[PDB]
Amino acid sequence: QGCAFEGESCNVEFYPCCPGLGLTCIPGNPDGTCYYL
Repeated sequence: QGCAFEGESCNVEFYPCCPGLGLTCIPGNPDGTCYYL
């Protein structure tokens, strides 16, 4: 649990972006968009 794709809205409190790939939720608080680093 806690895997979001690019362009999707993820929360940095329980359901963050997808790890291992390199995504980042912007702003993320409470939730942001998962962008590739």
